[PDB]
Amino acid sequence: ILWKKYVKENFEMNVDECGIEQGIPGLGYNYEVLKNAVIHYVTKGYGTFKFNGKVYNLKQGDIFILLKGMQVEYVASIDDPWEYYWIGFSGSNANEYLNRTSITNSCVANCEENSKIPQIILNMCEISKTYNPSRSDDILLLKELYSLLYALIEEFPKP
Amino acid sequence: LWKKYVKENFEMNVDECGIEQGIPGLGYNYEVLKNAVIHYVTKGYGTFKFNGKVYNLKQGDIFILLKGMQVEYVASIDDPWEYYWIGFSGSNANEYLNRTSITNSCVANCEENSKIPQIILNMCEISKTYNPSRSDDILLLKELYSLLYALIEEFPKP
Ligand SMILES: OC[C@H]1O[C@@H](O[C@H]2[C@H](O)[C@@H](O)[C@H](O)O[C@@H]2CO)[C@H](O)[C@@H](O)[C@H]1O
Ligand SMILES: OC[C@H]1O[C@@H](O[C@H]2[C@H](O)[C@@H](O)[C@H](O)O[C@@H]2CO)[C@H](O)[C@@H](O)[C@H]1O
Repeated sequence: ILWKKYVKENFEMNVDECGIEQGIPGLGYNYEVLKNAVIHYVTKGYGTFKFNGKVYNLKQGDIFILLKGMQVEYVASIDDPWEYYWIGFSGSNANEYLNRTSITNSCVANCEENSKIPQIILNMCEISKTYNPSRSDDILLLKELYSLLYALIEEFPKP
Repeated sequence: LWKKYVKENFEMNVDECGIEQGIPGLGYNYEVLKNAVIHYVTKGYGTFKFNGKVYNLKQGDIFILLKGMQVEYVASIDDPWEYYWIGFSGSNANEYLNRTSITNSCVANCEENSKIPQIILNMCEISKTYNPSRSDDILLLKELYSLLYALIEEFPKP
């Protein structure tokens, strides 16, 4: 329904792509990640995420993150296929900030009831649907990416 | 408050945040060396002089200093201004400044429902207890993107 790809115009902090996908029962993806980092938020239904010999059964409110070099498989459930929203991002600041959160350890997490993460990801995907750089949507998306990385660090801090 | 930060970023950078209560009849007369410095007048009165114009500024006014400007700004004798300032730099910062009309005269008034005052005050508050181990660096960049967005929204080019 949405897969907006942006230019790699920034090297410190960059929004690479925003997407929304309703899974087809029993179908998904099996590949080595090429993109820098892609955070997925499960909005509905059920799917599986497999990485490094572990198989996670994910549901509404779960996050999984893809990082360059990871061999992953993620597949919608046969009975009740997931919908997910994703933010792909890159840059030297982005990668330093990712090292301040525990989520990059296992690459899976659950959003707490009062999490700020869902609203930010949904808002970035909404902006991306009618992206207009002449209306400074580029500034708004970078503001939201900084808010997202701040929220990940606040909710999933390193020891 | 006068917190100076490293020039650690080149696309978008918070250079400094400050708060100054002016001394009656005193101020500054110099060629600006910093990239860009937005000042917000929180109290009182002062004068800003640039390119042969003399502005009488008051609470709610903004003035912006840009590299190369020869400026004089002086607190009023009767009720000296307090001002808050955000110094910033970077290739993104300078592109975004070209999307606003405020860089034409370098003076403006914040309208009643403006988001600018709350952002500038919040950045100066964060800067007072700046702790990078608690990711205050990310928070200040988030607020700088919010500030430049607000300037474009409230002071658009025609
Ligand atoms: O990037 C999130 C996005 O990934 C898609 O999978 C793509 C991937 O983006 C691409 O770099 C790789 O070369 O091929 C994959 C397709 O096998 C997913 O299709 C999409 O649902 C999102 O998860
Ligand atoms: O940068 C805003 C800040 O400027 C101070 O003035 C300094 C200026 O920053 C510095 O670049 C220059 O070399 O010396 C000036 C003092 O003469 C102001 O003092 C301060 O109130 C702010 O306006």
